[PDB]
Amino acid sequence: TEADPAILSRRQKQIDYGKNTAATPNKYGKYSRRAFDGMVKIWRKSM
RNA sequence: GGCCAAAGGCCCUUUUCAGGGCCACC
Ligand SMILES: [Ca+2]
Ligand SMILES: [Ca+2]
Repeated sequence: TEADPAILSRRQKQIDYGKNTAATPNKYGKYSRRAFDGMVKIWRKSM
C-alpha cells in the first residue's frame, strides 16, 4: 500500500473529478504512474 | 497464495469519453 502524500492526493483528485460528473481504482495501491492513469481513463468511461 | 483488470519510468492539464510533456527503448 502507497503512503506518499503527493501520490495519494493526486490520485484522490482524479477520483474527485470522476465522482463529480453526471453519470474505481484503489488509491492505496502500489502502481506505476501509467498503470494508475490507465485505470482512471477506462473508469472515466463510463461512468 | 496465486487468477483477471491497468501497466516502459516519471510529470502537467478539467480539451477530462480528452489534450500535452520529459526520459528510456534506435
Ligand atoms: Ca493486460
Ligand atoms: Ca512495471
